Amino acid sequence: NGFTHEGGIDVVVIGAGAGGLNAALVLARARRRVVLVDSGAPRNAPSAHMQGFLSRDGMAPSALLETGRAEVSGYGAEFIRGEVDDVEREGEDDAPRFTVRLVGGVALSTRRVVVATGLRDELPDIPGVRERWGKDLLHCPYCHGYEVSDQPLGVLGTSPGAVRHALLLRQWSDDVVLFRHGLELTDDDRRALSARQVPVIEGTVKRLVVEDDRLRGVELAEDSGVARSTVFVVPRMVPRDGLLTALGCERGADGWIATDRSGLTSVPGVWAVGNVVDPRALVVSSAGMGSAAAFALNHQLVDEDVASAVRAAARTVA
Amino acid sequence: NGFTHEGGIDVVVIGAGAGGLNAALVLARARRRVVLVDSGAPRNAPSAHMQGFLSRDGMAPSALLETGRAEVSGYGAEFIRGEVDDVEREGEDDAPRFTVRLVGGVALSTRRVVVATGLRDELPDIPGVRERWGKDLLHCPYCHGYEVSDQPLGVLGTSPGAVRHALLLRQWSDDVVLFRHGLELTDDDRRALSARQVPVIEGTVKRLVVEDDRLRGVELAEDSGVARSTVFVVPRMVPRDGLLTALGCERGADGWIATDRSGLTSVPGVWAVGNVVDPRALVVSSAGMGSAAAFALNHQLVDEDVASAVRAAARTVA
Ligand SMILES: Cc1cc2nc3c(=O)[nH]c(=O)nc-3n(C[C@H](O)[C@H](O)[C@H](O)COP(=O)(O)OP(=O)(O)OC[C@H]3O[C@@H](n4cnc5c(N)ncnc54)[C@H](O)[C@@H]3O)c2cc1C
Ligand SMILES: Cc1cc2nc3c(=O)[nH]c(=O)nc-3n(C[C@H](O)[C@H](O)[C@H](O)COP(=O)(O)OP(=O)(O)OC[C@H]3O[C@@H](n4cnc5c(N)ncnc54)[C@H](O)[C@@H]3O)c2cc1C
Ligand SMILES: *SC[C@H](NC(=O)CC[C@H](N)C(=O)O)C(=O)NCC(=O)O
Ligand SMILES: *SC[C@H](NC(=O)CC[C@H](N)C(=O)O)C(=O)NCC(=O)O
Ligand SMILES: [Cl-]
Ligand SMILES: [Cl-]
Repeated sequence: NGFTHEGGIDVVVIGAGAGGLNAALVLARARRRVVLVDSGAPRNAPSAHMQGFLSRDGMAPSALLETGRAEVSGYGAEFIRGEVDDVEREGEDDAPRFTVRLVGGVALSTRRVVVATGLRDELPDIPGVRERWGKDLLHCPYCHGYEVSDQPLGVLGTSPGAVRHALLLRQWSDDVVLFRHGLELTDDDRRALSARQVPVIEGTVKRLVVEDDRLRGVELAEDSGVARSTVFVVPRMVPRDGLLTALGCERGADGWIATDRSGLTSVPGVWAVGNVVDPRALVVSSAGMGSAAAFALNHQLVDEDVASAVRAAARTVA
Repeated sequence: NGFTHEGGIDVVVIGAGAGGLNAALVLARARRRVVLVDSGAPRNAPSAHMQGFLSRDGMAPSALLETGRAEVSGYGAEFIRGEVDDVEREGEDDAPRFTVRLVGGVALSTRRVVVATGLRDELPDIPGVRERWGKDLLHCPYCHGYEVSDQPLGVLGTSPGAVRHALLLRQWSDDVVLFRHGLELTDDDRRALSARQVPVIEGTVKRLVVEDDRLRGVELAEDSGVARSTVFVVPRMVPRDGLLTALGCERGADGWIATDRSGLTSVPGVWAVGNVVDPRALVVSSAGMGSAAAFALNHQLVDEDVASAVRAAARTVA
């Protein structure tokens, strides 16, 4: 059935976005035997160009990943395109080991695991939203705001974060409208929206209006329409942390898997980096936390390597 | 005397390494008015190529910075090559303002400050060390280890971290020697070094031996020599955090300026990113924390923008 190497696998990195790739890069350069398993679904694949990553502003996501994979494979790390559906812990707390199992039946044994599986954007079920996602139905103002500066922007009231999102988007345009969509607004919400001059249009949103492959506006329940060039939503962002939960990784009060500042979880030998633990992590921040995880992980592997060697030398004792 | 802009300056970024540059990149894309002040001394300038930064593995540090500066200036952020010698806080906790003063007398007023000033490596005063720093007298095994794989490596006993450093370097070569240099070793140190087969050579290190522009070895007090291709040290790493201390930023128990996970210090409106707060932050991690700081800083500026607008609308009240 399974995948083996005679020296033994040191780290399995689950997910090869920027988080997993930068973790693997540092670990492979540290002469650790790394296998990456990745299902091929980068969160920002719908957007043609990524922005805000130092020295790679405007780079295509596919190009970042192609370049990164080439770097990582050049150091001898191995890639599998597949889906991990189980990780099981073995051994003592001071010498962790894991079995990683893929859909289809392939399994690997490893000393450590880095989970870098990202998050899923659950979008509102409104006609046009799926089709335009990543083009002109968007979420992230840091990713897209500059590119739609001063344009007529809309925000759909499909999430409790919609009011704050409209106020945030006013930093990029003086023409921002909130489609309330029956969202409950507080007195503070209304005062803030009025003060920042964001109109609130009442009514159930029926569909996004798309003509000649571009968004033209938003249609309301009884056929009224409002022209917009770009519409924003706050999706329900769900981290792909099922493997971490199954391992017994503790969650913080906020509901996300808890980590220290290197990404180490409550389960010994298990690191987590990127959107799976931080919904605010842009691509370069995910890469940054991958590097930090690799730094800490290798350091602690050395501590185990030393402790095991000391143990063995004291057993044989000359 | 000073530097002004009629719209007002939103952020001054002090230091334009990867940390400051990626902070400025995101902030300028958020249409905030940014001025960077940088003294032109990147910590890794002595090393011809940087390693381990996703998609830029092997890039010259000067090329990373040139590319980054071009991106940032393209969005309208402004650069000054100079040295900030004072930052003074003004206004209330809920509407911070700062005066940034440069050596020479130029001053700027700004709403926020990001300190990304790095750290200084204080090296041992041994002949040859200064000359070979960044070439074949090195510190960072993640940065340099791969490039000297399997070579005869030395470690100088000039720091309390030297023993752990030798044990770490054994991950990259089976030929690693510790020059004790009168460093006090514990029984645990000796057991660990023996178990990982790192010889400990006794004697005061006199000089690094350099011939034809390459390190050849280490000479001891009474003219004995040991041939090595590369020598490592653990410098005393001193963060350039004087401006943060003067602002009243709290230090953690570890002695470094305390931050939340976005880099926000205990002083409202003051962020800190990179080596100035984290001695383990490699280049991509510094860039990552710059982005995270920008995200948080802009968010809180919006909160202030909204609160001020609500305040003003309630004053005039129609
Ligand atoms: C439309 C859009 C546009 C964006 N634009 C930008 C931008 O311009 N700039 C920017 O900085 N950020 C942008 N972002 C944010 C960006 O998507 C994230 O910062 C980034 O994807 C997080 O990196 P990551 O490595 O954590 O996860 P990802 O990049 O999502 O990678 C996770 C990987 O894990 C894999 N995976 C998941 N589960 C499994 C499993 N069980 N087994 C194996 N593999 C698995 C997935 O296939 C995926 O390849 C954008 C996001 C969206 C939605
Ligand atoms: C020899 C060597 C080799 C290395 N190789 C690598 C490598 O291959 N890969 C890697 O990832 N990392 C490497 N590193 C680590 C790397 O140096 C750091 O990760 C990185 O420099 C941290 O970025 P930063 O933005 O925090 O600080 P820096 O890059 O040091 O930038 C700080 C900037 O602040 C400026 N500054 C300081 N004080 C002031 C002031 N008062 N006013 C104005 N400006 C100021 C400085 O001039 C400087 O330009 C290496 C380090 C060394 C010493
Ligand atoms: S471009 C940023 C998107 N939204 C926000 O910044 C507002 C929400 C904040 N997270 C908040 O404080 O609630 C976003 O989340 N982008 C991040 C990403 O990973 O795409
Ligand atoms: S390449 C890493 C250098 N040293 C270490 O990793 C060992 C010391 C650790 N910080 C520790 O746990 O004590 C180093 O610090 N590199 C980081 C850098 O910023 O260059
Ligand atoms: Cl928001
Ligand atoms: Cl060390």
